[PDB]
Amino acid sequence: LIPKVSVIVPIYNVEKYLDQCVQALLAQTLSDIEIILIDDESPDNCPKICDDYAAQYPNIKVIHKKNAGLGMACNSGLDVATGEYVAFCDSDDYVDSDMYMTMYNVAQKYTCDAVFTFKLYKNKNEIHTLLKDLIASDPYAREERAIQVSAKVVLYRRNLIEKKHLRFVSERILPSEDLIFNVDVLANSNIVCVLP
Amino acid sequence: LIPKVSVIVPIYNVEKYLDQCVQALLAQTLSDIEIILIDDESPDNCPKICDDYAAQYPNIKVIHKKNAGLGMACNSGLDVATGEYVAFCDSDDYVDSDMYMTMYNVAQKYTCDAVFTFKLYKNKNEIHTLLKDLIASDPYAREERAIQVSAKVVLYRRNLIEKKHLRFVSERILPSEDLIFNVDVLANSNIVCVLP
Repeated sequence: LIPKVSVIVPIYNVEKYLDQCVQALLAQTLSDIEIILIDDESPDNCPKICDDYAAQYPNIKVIHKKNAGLGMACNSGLDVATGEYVAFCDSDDYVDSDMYMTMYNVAQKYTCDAVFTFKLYKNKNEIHTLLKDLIASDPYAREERAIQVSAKVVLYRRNLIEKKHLRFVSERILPSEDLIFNVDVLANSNIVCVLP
Repeated sequence: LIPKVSVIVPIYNVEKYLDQCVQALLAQTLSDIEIILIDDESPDNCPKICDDYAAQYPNIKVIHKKNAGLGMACNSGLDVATGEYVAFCDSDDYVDSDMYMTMYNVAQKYTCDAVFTFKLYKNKNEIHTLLKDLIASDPYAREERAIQVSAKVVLYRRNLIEKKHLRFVSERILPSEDLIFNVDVLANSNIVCVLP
């Protein structure tokens, strides 16, 4: 009925990586995956490659936009996403087929609001403490947290994002847009897990 | 004898803008400026442009490096800077003739550890209050604070950076590298001011 995970892929001049990427998402072990391709006015052949996929498969949604950046692209993806969970995958990244299964199962077991990249944070208080490292004096602890919090592979409970109206800030305004979005999620969550 | 301000210029494929950039730096009203050109193994003719400038002016230092990125390039500049204050200048920016004078004076008057982008944060406690918005619930306050903290032009009290050996993380490892470095500085400062 409702997709288990919506995977949004922001696309811009990656025609040499796209196929392997979408094909890795199509090979996932987890069922009911909704794949969303956002063509941010890609100069190469990605626009047709997206149509080809949307035509050859039933779980692939596509949107062709006038160029506006990856952050805004991910947002368009979120607007059409319908899965219980949502995630972002870079064009130049072909993921391991057991990946989403692993993250989904974990998130379902502990009712997570987000699963990063073993530690479980049961309340916003424990999460808050995790975030304090970003603004305390110690550089290394801040570097460590920023790195962790900026992990590329993250699974978010979609309704937390919608309820909180969380969206990416354009990278053209904030180059650290991905980190900020992740903090938006963490500072507004209750339960969070971090995988090895 | 020691320079007032050290301007670090990370260089890569900017042959067409380098002259105007260095010249804008030479035309500054401030008297003791140390210009540090970090040739990040540029493919064009920037390496020779760099040698020609160091050979013509004694206050211009050049470092020919193996490619490693902008963050690492800034670190290389910090490794050799000697000015009382330091700043980073994008190769494609042609700066106003009195920009550094103005920030130097401002810095000297309130004994700032950093001058951004009128506000004056007198102590750690005030600066910390500022950093709190980056991790609190409200997405808007975090966005705005992150935007100002990510101001492109900032004058840093060099001794602060050296005493805490603050350094940039590679953009290749952490995209938010610029924001993180300014947070390192802020979280370790007494007195910080923002220019309107």
